[PDB]
Amino acid sequence: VGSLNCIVAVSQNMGIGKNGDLPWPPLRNEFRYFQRMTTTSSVEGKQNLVIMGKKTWFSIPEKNRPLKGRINLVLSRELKEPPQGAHFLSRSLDDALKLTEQPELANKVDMVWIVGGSSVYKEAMNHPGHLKLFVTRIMQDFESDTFFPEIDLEKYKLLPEYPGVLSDVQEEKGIKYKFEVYEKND
Ligand SMILES: NC(=O)C1=CN([C@@H]2O[C@H](COP(=O)(O)OP(=O)(O)OC[C@H]3O[C@@H](n4cnc5c(N)ncnc54)[C@H](OP(=O)(O)O)[C@@H]3O)[C@@H](O)[C@H]2O)C=CC1
Ligand SMILES: CCc1nc(N)nc(N)c1OCCCOc1ccc(-c2c(N)nc(N)nc2CC)cc1
Repeated sequence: VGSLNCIVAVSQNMGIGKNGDLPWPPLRNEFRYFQRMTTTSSVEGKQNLVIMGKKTWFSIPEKNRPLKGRINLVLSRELKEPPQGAHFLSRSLDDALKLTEQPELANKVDMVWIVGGSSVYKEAMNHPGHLKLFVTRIMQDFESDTFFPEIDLEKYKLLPEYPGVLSDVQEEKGIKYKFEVYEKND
């Protein structure tokens, strides 16, 4: 099993969600970036795994789930089996990370990508170890009911460049945004 990473898009006011959807109008190319980064494995014969909370799973349009070309794992303590279309269900983040190391998935899983929401991000971000955050900075305020946790810059270093990640300002639907990659190792 390869690297552990979080990926998020976030507004200036740290918003990630509103009413079970994104706070901003759909950004097609941002979604294409998310798909590209999470799907692409750097190892032959292997697949990346995505971990998400229950509400995140149901926020994804049915036509886009499961997230194609990746193993889809949902976190829930209420569910008794994986949701329709999903591949796996775990009851904690630790339990999910162990499952990747079982004979089942040990040699099929390359990268692990936590794709939301807040509580999964928080726990991952504050757990000791090697972790990268792929953060899309939406450069406006958007009314939100769900927020990204604090990035501690004492631990997380913003990388000055990263292969496959554009460094200039993007714009869709009159909304500017930029891609960032952070790395910690503790
Ligand atoms: N902008 C972005 O990049 C992203 C935005 N979003 C948006 O964020 C919102 C969804 O996020 P959020 O509200 O934080 O909800 P989550 O997706 O984190 O779902 C919360 C539920 O998942 C389960 N859960 C979460 N963590 C764990 C855990 N560690 N172990 C076991 N179960 C867990 C619980 O289900 P149970 O109660 O069944 O135990 C919990 O009620 C939506 O508005 C969505 O559109 C989501 C992802 C990314
Ligand atoms: C892509 C957002 C996103 N971006 C980044 N950098 N990280 C994430 N974790 C993330 O979250 C993925 C989990 C949410 O996934 C989706 C799927 C599709 C859509 C949708 C949608 N709900 N409605 C439309 N019309 N289009 C799209 C594609 C635009 C929104 C969110």
